[PDB]
Amino acid sequence: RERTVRLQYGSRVEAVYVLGTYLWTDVYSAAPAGAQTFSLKHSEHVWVEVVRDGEAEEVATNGKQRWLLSPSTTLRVTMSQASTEASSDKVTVNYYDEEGSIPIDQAGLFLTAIEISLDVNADRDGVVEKNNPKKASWTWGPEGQGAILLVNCDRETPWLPKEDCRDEKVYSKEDLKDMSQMILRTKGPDRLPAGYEIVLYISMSDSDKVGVFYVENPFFGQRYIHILGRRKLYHVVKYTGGSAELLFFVEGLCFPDEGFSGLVSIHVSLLEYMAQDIPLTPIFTDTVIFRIAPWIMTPNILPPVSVFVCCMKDNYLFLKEVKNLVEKTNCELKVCFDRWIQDEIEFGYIEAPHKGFPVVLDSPRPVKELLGPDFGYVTREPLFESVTSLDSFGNLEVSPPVTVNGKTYPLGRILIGSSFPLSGGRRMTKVVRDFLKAQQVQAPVELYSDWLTVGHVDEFMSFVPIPGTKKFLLLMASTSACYKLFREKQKDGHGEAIMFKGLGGMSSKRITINKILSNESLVQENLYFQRCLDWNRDILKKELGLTEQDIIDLPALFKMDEDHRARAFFPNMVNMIVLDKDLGIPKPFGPQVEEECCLEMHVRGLLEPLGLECTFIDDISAYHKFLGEVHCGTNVRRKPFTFKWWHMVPSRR
Amino acid sequence: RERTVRLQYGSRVEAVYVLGTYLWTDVYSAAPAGAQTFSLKHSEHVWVEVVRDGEAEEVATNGKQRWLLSPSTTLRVTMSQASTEASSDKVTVNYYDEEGSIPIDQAGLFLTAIEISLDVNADRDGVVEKNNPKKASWTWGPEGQGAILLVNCDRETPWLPKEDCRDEKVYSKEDLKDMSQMILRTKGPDRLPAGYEIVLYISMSDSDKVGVFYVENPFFGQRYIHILGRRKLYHVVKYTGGSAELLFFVEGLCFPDEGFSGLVSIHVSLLEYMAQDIPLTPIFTDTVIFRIAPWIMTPNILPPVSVFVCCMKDNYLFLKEVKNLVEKTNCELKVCFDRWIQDEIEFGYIEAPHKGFPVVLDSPRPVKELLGPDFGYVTREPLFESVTSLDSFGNLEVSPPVTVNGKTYPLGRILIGSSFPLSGGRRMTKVVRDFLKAQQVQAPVELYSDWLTVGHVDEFMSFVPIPGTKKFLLLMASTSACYKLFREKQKDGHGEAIMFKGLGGMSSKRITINKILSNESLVQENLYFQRCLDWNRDILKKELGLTEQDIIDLPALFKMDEDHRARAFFPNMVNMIVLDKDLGIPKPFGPQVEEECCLEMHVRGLLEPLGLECTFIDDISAYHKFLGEVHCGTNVRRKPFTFKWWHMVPSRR
Ligand SMILES: [Ca+2]
Ligand SMILES: [Ca+2]
Ligand SMILES: [Ca+2]
Ligand SMILES: [Ca+2]
Ligand SMILES: [Ca+2]
Ligand SMILES: [Ca+2]
Ligand SMILES: [Ca+2]
Ligand SMILES: [Ca+2]
Ligand SMILES: [Ca+2]
Ligand SMILES: [Ca+2]
Repeated sequence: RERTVRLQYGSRVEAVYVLGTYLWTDVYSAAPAGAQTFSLKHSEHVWVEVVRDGEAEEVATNGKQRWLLSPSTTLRVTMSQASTEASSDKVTVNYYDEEGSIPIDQAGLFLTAIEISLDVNADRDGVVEKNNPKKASWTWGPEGQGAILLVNCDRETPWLPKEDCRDEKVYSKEDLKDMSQMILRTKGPDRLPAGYEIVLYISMSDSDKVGVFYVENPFFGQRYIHILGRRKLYHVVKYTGGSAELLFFVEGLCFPDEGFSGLVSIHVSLLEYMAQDIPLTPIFTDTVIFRIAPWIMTPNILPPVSVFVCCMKDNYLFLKEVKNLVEKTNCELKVCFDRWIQDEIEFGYIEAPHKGFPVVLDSPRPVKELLGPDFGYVTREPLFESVTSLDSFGNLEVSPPVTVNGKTYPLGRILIGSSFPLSGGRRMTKVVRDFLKAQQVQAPVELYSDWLTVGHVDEFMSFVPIPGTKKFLLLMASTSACYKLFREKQKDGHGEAIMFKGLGGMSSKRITINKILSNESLVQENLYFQRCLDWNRDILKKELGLTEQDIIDLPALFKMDEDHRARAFFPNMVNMIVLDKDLGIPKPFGPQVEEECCLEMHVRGLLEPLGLECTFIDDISAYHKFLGEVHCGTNVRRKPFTFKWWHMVPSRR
Repeated sequence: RERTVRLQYGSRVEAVYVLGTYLWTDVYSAAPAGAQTFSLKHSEHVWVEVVRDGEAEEVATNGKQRWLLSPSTTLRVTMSQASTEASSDKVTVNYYDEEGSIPIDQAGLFLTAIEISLDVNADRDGVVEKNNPKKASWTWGPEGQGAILLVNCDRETPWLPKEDCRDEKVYSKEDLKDMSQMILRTKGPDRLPAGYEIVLYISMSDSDKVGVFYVENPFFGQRYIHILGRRKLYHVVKYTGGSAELLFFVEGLCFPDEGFSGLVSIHVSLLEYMAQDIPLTPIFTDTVIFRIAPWIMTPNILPPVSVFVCCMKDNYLFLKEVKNLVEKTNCELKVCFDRWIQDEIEFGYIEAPHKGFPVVLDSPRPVKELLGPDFGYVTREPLFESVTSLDSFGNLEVSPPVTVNGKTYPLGRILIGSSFPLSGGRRMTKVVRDFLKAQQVQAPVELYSDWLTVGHVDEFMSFVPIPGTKKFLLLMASTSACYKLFREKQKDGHGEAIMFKGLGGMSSKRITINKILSNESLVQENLYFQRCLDWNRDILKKELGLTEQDIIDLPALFKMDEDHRARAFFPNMVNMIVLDKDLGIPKPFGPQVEEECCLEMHVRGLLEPLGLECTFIDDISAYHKFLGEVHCGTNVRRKPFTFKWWHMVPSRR
């Protein structure tokens, strides 16, 4: 960076020189009228070139050399080391007229060199390198560069209800571990010359996206000063001489969203005092950029950590069977004593090179009771648009990593259910959709859920890993598979086999395979629902790059309501608890053949050959009947992907 | 694209097949209970594969071959040509049980194949190619692809005041020439099968960004039907059999802006009727994308077309000298009988492969009187923020094409004046700044103008081409050059030479070189203004990739007001009319030495050796005095860049 500093006619110029720049210096304007030639002297640590019409020539500390005065003959002035108290750094120019070799005038430039660098960890290793030349840019990918910031959305101490970033204060040094480091490094003499100050600042726009703290250690203990952030746009830095560092800690306050890309900037400037009533002149400015880390969902293929379960205290079979299942694994079971754990919350995570933690997304209106140390919270509330069943998080899921026609999605793709574009049907609120899209690294896909009364993708589809491989299966509800199976059992002499055996509230109904197969309107409804499933099958195959070999169909059956929307006839087996090879599967209560449920045996026959272990879990017996509704919920918290989100290269927006 | 179509148990399935897709067909669900094997027949133009667990085998039209019935044994069905009236396209499956070789049941699939393609000119040659595989994407650069749309902002007929895009109507066939073509191409039999329709549609969001028209030729003359746009989100297409094309014309309604990237989409779907009260199922969907062309500024290096001039009818010297200047060139002179032509308007342009026209940007509040055929209009009005002098377009300029540290800016970079970040000073309104940034291809740079009372970049800087080369110069106002010159003339014995000779309203002042040089406070003010100029010099060198060899300094002088802001002491020569080698330069009225203005002679000495021809133009004599204000204005309308904006690759936003 070249900077203009002119000698001044009949006076001496004093200037601060910032290392990493160089000066071009006009000596002509300061020459007396009628002066012919000039010479120069300079000190040891100042390098001086005389530049004539672009041609540069190095000059000694004291020579006698003279050059013709011309507007096109100038100096280039460079310094490679900061000034100390022992320094006198200067360039002096002598002027001469045509008569005589004694100078008729002198103009000079007295310099104080300092180093100023605002440094961050741009190379993403967790340590703050000195002046990364890429620190002012942010690039995606394995070779990409630039610093990363976490939204500090967890809560360090329980005393306050709100997340850490909702205020301007830091109470606890544990909070600093969530924050990115930024160091202002300087080198120079005991003080800045008269008329200069160093100032850190941010734009008004970024002031609700960040906060920046400095740690002081006064007499009675450590304290945390908020120097940039909400309603503080600048901070005058206290300068210390010699080689010095000021350590700052930076927190993000906001996730990327509609209208906010996630990028924020922080600046430091050296300012020069001109006079009262006149603005200070930025002499030098250094900038760093941060990208705020996106919220990321976890697919069923990722290792389970904790199984969260909600049910009534007296549903004993459910609790017993869920505990049994989890005991086969290394997971924690967490129980709360009705679908809210599935519908109101989605467990995501955030990650930066220095730290990461799980973060809950809260569905639009006691889930804020999950907020705690290294467990974060985020929510979006529609300001205008009304919430529908499609805003519930049974309608929010995510695929395993996929490659679709050469395009890699290393974090998978978010899936949310919707209605056809021209249908006038339900759709998840724009505010939530906009939020998921803005995270960018999960590239969301809309499926068709609005044929279902509740309207959730988890009613019809799920993913499971294939044990001992890197692969996975798509599981789809299928009415055609159910009808095929029941027609086979009927042919085999089982048509009088009864559904829902043991649910006392259903006994008067006596539902049999025969009764199901002879219900003509139910057949037509389910043919239509199969068309709805197949439409989804096609979009999943297209957008996930799946073939028929990647899909397994589980028998399912639905009843139609007055809106021509589907609800489960028997419990939907596809929405299941997936812990690696072990699957909690809702107990279907299907027709008994030889004292085994034919739906259970059929499902085992599909899954077991692949090394999957099935446990059927009964949530409905405590209610004595099944009306299409589920009274329990589970949500599995999983380990984050090994792949770092910042190594992705998302498509241009 | 693979699509799911199942045979139906005990019934025949009729389906439309869209060319470019293929069907995967379940034959198992339709088999009677207890059936063992199946065989198949198919017609001539239907290709059928039996796929067993992923392994595909082609099958004859009539063979006797039988396969085991399995859920994993399916059909793949493909057609390569559209159905005609002579077609019977079908696949029939026979089922058999273990006893006997006579079929016990039959299921079949009757197909009608059609071609549906929504086509645009994605390869940007002006003609609409058939089904460009990249038509649904938009990519920048020489190898980039996707269709381009103009904002149709001009006005075809004078009868209505507003721009063409402000309504839903097309009056004149000339209007269609501004529009991009889109063709829906189809092939098929006399009619679509029962229950199907084809529909064009757009999102609610895009509905204020586009309009789409169809030309009908009824009995009494050509008419224009608006089929998509404001308050019309879909249009049911009238289907014609055989090979058919429907030609549509697409207009943009809005420039890229804050919150609108410029990309819009149009879809066509084949929809299937299910039953009353149930939404129609999209069977097939095809999409095209358009990018709306940005508004682009023209730098002084581009060929002049028309010189627009505003002044009073009696300023005779001005008109005479401007006419003289323009007569040296091929330009039109257009005169309107006070700075509004410079301050209220900026002449830009828009371009698409099929057409381009100039477009005026109107500064925030009779410039709408420029609206006409192939002369467009656009404006931005702050909803809240107050307008200041910095919103005037003397504060809006653009550089010649530059390369800055390996990064090419083939259209140049927009330059607008501002104040220092921490100053609390004036800044151009956000709405206009956001608009310029959103055009993206001119990558705007803010300079420091707020040290000037009026606050415009054109007060201190301009660009000129260097004749006979591809290069250009930056011209900067310089107070140091003026002081050097005056001090030389004083030494030469000219100190009593007077400014403003011949302006009768200034005669009582008797301003001399001596009087100027001995005014101590004026010297200090101008040293400070030179620091303001030099700060700008440094930013221009950095952001335009310029060296000292690219810059010429023109003598200038300012007076300071109560706000510590500068106004011209004598007319600012840097703001000049540039027509290639010929320069209209405001007459400075400087000190006369040997009956020539020493400022004029000095400027000629700088410019003339480069092949530039200087004409000094006097706008102030008609006013008898100079107070720092200019009473005339000029704006030059230029030819667009040869480089196509779509060949640029702007940085990721
Ligand atoms: Ca590092
Ligand atoms: Ca806090
Ligand atoms: Ca925290
Ligand atoms: Ca924490
Ligand atoms: Ca979910
Ligand atoms: Ca073309
Ligand atoms: Ca119109
Ligand atoms: Ca038009
Ligand atoms: Ca036109
Ligand atoms: Ca302008």
